[PDB]
Amino acid sequence: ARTKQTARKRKQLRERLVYEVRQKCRNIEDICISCGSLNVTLEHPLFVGGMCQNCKNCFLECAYQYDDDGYQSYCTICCGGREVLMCGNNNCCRCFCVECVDLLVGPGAAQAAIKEDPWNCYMCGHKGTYGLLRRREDWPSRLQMFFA
Ligand SMILES: [Zn+2]
Ligand SMILES: [Zn+2]
Ligand SMILES: [Zn+2]
Repeated sequence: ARTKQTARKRKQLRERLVYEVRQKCRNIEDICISCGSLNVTLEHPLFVGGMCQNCKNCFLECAYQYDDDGYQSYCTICCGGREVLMCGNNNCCRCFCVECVDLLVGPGAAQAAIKEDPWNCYMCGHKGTYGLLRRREDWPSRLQMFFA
């Protein structure tokens, strides 16, 4: 995977909650997979998990933020990130930051993606499930509803 630093524009909590999900003491549907808030008011449209209103608002904005490389400015999951992996295919243009990858796919996963070439992101890959990341069967209709 190609990487970039994001254009300049919580962790403790996300980290603890992901541990609890992995340990089967919390459901991923009951946390905001983007920031870790427990004030879940909707379902994340791409991946199994919850989303808070504030994150929904960021997602709506970030969807339209692209860099001059033709790729999305920010992480698909958390709408931020410092360093992001870029999907190897051109109809995609998505990015995933190393924090969410190591956190949700697993420790080592980012570095493994960085050294996989060509690399297809978690939205493009045929398997659909990577660690805690579980792509929705119906993300296109969810995504459409989400933006309408
Ligand atoms: Zn959130
Ligand atoms: Zn992220
Ligand atoms: Zn992709």
